[PDB]
Amino acid sequence: NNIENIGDGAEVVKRTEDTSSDKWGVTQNIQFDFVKDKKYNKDALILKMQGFINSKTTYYNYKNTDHIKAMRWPFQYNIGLKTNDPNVDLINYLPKNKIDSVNVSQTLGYNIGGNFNSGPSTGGNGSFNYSKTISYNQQNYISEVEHQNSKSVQWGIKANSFITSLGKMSGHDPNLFVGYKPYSQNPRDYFVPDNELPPLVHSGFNPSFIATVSHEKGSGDTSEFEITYGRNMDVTHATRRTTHYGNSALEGSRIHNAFVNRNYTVKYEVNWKTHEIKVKGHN
Repeated sequence: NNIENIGDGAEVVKRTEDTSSDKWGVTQNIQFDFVKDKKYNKDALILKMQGFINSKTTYYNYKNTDHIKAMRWPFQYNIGLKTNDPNVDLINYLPKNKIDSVNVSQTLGYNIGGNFNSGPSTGGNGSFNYSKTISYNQQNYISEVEHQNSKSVQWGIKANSFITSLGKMSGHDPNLFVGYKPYSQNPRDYFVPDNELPPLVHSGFNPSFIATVSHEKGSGDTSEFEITYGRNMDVTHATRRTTHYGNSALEGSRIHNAFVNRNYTVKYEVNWKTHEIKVKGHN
């Protein structure tokens, strides 16, 4: 339906899937680009994983106590791709290396014969028959590949370094996001305002990741892929201790990994012969 000629007898067959979950607060917008090149001895599929993961940050009374309030927030965003097809191999993924740049912008370039290049989106690596670019912001967060093998890749985009009213804080600091004194008994009012929170905490994350897989020609028409987007959430408790003597400022405590793997997983079936992509299921 949507095919691009990429020169020298090759073409790219493009398909996009877009699926949202109100339950998980996730949109997976996936681009599936089949590279049809007679000069490359395997079938190739480039996946560009975009969409949005809501932060799902919430505020509540800890055990409905009078003076302990809680903030549930995304310590890490999860992006993962996996297959169970023995005929498929993961051949590249971007970003490949740990990266803390506020903006991550990279390009995967393809040249006839199964040649792939990873480099800056600004170029300087050469001319390609086809290319795909990723771009995402991750202010105060850091991206890393948590694991990768021939069948899967998982990234974590985690809370890293913050500028607070008390100076620099790591993503593990128990006082992170805790206010000075409550403005009211509303649980929100024990934590700093939205302007003092990064977009990844107040709003969410706009992923932009690439993975390329190869498939043995003539080995089977279909493969299943599971793509997972989600969050691992931490809880910060802020406690107001009344004293006529010391510091009555709020004190923070952290429950690290309070609600892990809150993920939306979608199973996609890829047909290497027809180029039909279909959703097989989801949670």
